Amino acid sequence: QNHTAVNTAQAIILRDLVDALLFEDIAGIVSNSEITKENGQTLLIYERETQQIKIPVYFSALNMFRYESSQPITIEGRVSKQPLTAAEFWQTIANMNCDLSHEWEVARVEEGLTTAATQLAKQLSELDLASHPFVMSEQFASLKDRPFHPLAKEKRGLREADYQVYQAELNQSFPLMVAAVKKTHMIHGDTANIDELENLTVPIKEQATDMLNDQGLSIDDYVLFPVHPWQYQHILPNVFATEISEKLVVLLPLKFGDYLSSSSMRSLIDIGAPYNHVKVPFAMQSLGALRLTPTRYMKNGEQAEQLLRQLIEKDEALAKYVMVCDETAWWSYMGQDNDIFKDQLGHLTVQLRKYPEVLAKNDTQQLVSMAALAANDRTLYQMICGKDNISKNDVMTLFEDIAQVFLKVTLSFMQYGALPELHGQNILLSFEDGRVQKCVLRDHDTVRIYKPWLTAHQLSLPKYVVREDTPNTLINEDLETFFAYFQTLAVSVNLYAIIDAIQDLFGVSEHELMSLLKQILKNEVATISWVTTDQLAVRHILFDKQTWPFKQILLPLLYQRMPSGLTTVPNPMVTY
Ligand SMILES: Nc1ncnc2c1ncn2[C@@H]1O[C@H](COP(=O)(O)O)[C@@H](O)[C@H]1O
Repeated sequence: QNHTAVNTAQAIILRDLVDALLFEDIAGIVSNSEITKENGQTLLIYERETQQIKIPVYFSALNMFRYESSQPITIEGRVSKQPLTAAEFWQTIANMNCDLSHEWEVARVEEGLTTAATQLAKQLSELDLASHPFVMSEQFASLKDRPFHPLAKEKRGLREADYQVYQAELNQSFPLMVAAVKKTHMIHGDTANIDELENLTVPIKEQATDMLNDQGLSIDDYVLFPVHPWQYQHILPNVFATEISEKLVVLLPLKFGDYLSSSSMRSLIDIGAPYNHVKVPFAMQSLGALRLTPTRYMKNGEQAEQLLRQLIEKDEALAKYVMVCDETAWWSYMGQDNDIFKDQLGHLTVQLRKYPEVLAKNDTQQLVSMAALAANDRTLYQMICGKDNISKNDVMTLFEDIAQVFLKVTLSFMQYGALPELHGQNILLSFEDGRVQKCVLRDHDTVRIYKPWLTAHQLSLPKYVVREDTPNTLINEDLETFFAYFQTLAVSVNLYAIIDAIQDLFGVSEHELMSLLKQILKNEVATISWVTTDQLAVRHILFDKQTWPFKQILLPLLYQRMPSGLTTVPNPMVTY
């Protein structure tokens, strides 16, 4: 057992837990503590019931307190000289708030923190970096996962053997499996060519044909769907119990191909075609939510991808930098009722993601997800810069370049009333000679829209399949809500996680990196032709307003038996 990897992994889950508690002010850890200073070190004194915690803190570039992770936390009465685990600190906080703990899921958060530390230790210990740079960058994005989130590495439903095979970090390949779906009971994308799906499963077509013939069924009546081996074993026999009885779905115990997981365990990589990914259902619980893409989201992603391509034609900045993944080739089960809203449909789908050909025929450019750059590891920075000897001025110049192209592209989209979900996992940067050449968008199912701006530019609204006269996350009814998903995902999570990584790796101040980010944002907002009636509101929300919205990730996990939530935190752009 690698004891260095266990201690390193335990310290990462503790740091993410304490920071996540401080950002959301869980049990008044900030608001009901006193700021003091013992021997040049700022401390939160959290006193409650009869216990006391001393947290070493520093005022971060988000204008909130963060855990000074170099210094140890002091719990009054704890005589143990060993490092604090995240599970122990959580248990201490829960026992200090007996009134609150009642209505929280204390038991499984404690278990999830233990799992997160165990599985991350495994992945640090047995990290096997792939030879292909894009596959390798996806391993680092998977290793880091959702930043400032202590339960990110917990994958509920996965047994210990499932972690070993499906986690991208360990570099183990696995086959796909087959389910015959009757042609009468399925739909597909408007421009989805069946030839491409047939090409996927063609090696086992003859074996599948024989298996159906030993059952009184004909392959001419069915379409062969790839199924994830976990989805195949644990989910499909139950969710399609009646459909399997009626011979509408047939689970063929076939195995074909050789697939690695990406940053997502749903989007799979064939090493023979590493820019042609296969997305399949994997009904497990990541970040407290059941990882399930409903069939209507793929129909929405088709309408969204269509809008994104119109803005790339229209805008000068988007034409230069932005490319998008083709996700139009998708197939899904469809019950005889023709109710696309049914949750069942999401468990039996297949979606082909074609990355731009320009990249796949360029072996010199390195495709790196912005999630991968948040990983506390030199590998990707040394590859991009082209040297081990990375100076302070090198990485600052590199961050300025990433922040300039990202914030220009993001705000250039937003002026028209369109906002892709731009956390680190959905956007990739094409690096060449240490500079950002291109941005590559993927997962287009959550492109948010502001109708008044789309109407002002005379753009057709995406024909989103949504519940009739009911509010949803896709259509934002005011500018505060529209800019919230930029302020949270793009700046406070994505860009700040890259700042957090660069500080850990190269010792550059996060304050100097935030000043660099702040100035780029001011330059972009000033030079974009906003709808003139709303220009003052854009400036107010970002720069002048005393609060920013913050996406809640811990408090939902305490409430779930998955609630959505924004709360107010201080404006990082404000100096006060
Ligand atoms: N904001 C985020 N930043 C980084 N990684 C994320 C973020 N949100 C989700 N992810 C990860 O990326 C994956 C998203 O793809 P999927 O799980 O297939 O829906 C999940 O497995 C998450 O662990």
